Amino acid sequence: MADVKKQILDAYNFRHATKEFDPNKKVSDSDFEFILETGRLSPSSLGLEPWKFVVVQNPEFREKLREYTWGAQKQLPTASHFVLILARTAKDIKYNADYIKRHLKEVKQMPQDVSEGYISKTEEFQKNDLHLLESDRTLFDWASKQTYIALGNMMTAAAQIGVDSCPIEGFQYDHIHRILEEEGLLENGSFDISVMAAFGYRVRDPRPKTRSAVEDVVKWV
Amino acid sequence: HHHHMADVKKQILDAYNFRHATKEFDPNKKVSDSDFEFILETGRLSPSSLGLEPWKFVVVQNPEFREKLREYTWGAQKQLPTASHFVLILARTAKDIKYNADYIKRHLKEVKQMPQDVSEGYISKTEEFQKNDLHLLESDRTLFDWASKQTYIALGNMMTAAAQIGVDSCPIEGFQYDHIHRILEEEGLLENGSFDISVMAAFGYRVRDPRPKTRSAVEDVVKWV
Ligand SMILES: Cc1cc2nc3c(=O)[nH]c(=O)nc-3n(C[C@H](O)[C@H](O)[C@H](O)COP(=O)(O)O)c2cc1C
Ligand SMILES: Cc1cc2nc3c(=O)[nH]c(=O)nc-3n(C[C@H](O)[C@H](O)[C@H](O)COP(=O)(O)O)c2cc1C
Ligand SMILES: [Cl-]
Ligand SMILES: [Mg+2]
Ligand SMILES: [Mg+2]
Repeated sequence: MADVKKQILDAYNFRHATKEFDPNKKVSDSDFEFILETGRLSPSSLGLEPWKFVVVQNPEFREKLREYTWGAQKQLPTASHFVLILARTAKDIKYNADYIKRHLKEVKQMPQDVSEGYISKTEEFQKNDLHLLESDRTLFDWASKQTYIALGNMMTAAAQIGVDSCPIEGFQYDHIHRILEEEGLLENGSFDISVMAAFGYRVRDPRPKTRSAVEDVVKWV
Repeated sequence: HHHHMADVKKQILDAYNFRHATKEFDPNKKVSDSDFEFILETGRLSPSSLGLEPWKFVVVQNPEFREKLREYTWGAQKQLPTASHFVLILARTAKDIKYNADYIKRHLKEVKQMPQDVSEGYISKTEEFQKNDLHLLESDRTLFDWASKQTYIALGNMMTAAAQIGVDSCPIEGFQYDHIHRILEEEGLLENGSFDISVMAAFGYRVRDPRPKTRSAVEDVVKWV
């Protein structure tokens, strides 16, 4: 698979945490729809797809976010596209929530017979397997983990088509939460902010990428 | 160059459609050593918050150890025995990824090559980030789950990369934490409390094709502002 592998690893080395984008270079509609598709097609635990990708293009709303997003001071103004990745809350992804039943039926096409058992399994899984019901936050964080699959996928896919990105956690939750809630974007408590991601074209190449040695992050048994 | 661009997108989306949660692999078909090294590299090269790389990829090839895990991994009953390669993705614990931990200092100095003024500032930023920005110090588990989120980036990447080279996978959360934790602890895999289990992933070759993939319509998971 030598050619494919090289192309992919070149994209992994292309992708970096871009701090500033070219404000005059926009990702095409087609390319951005492809990036979003890699998010949409991502896998998720129990197939629940507990995410929403909010594409904030409005400059004024970006600036509202920027006040409380220390990690995106240049990324927010300059990005071609800027995404808030939301995750479902306990309201919607506790085992007995209506969202789960509707998703399994309407999206996953899971028969009613089958979903009864699947939701019973989900219940035991959340309570006793992974202890996800420890708190409402524990359960949100579980949903949020699924969103990080989508995050990783979207950034990598972007890089493979020559589009830079930057994942962003550097924000003040309390303030971002309020802003999104008041804007309506959390859908009556269905969602909360998980992670942000900018997309666009770099202005300068970065310094060489650094990572742990393979022997320090891989072990064979 | 436009056709090539379009073909890159097509081939990637084909891989996204190829990848599925494979329930059973072919026990007679192994991923090559070279192919699996590539898959691991996509994990290693993944980004992480604060660059901390708070993961370990444990490749469990030993069939007896797989079987020990199987007892307590309801979500991998056929995947454990049949997979070509099986990975336990571990995440760093509070011991190592709280702002004031030695792991962070060493990582910033030796991997990230920061001079001390820069790492001191970075660690100060990390402290405020954990305490007050994202409230990660609510509990040891809050902090662990933050490290675990980073590992899900690597999980996603590895599975997608595998699919791009025709290798099936299955992500796995369906396990009893208490028992898996003990099994890995007793084997020495958690490195004296440095790590805990985050998520599992199997790799190999399918034995049958899945049913069509289902996902939410794009208009229901994307909103423009
Ligand atoms: C983090 C995670 C954990 C999962 N755990 C299991 C599991 O234990 N066993 C399993 O068979 N499938 C597992 N799944 C697979 C999901 O059910 C599957 O990804 C989802 O329904 C979407 O289907 P697809 O991956 O075939 O596209 C898991 C998925 C993810 C992302
Ligand atoms: C979830 C996540 C959150 C991050 N938050 C920020 C951020 O707020 N601002 C920033 O400039 N970089 C941010 N980073 C980028 C990391 O510092 C960077 O990914 C890491 O040092 C590895 O470098 P690379 O991505 O350039 O390969 C974040 C990374 C991840 C994965
Ligand atoms: Cl366009
Ligand atoms: Mg246009
Ligand atoms: Mg062609």
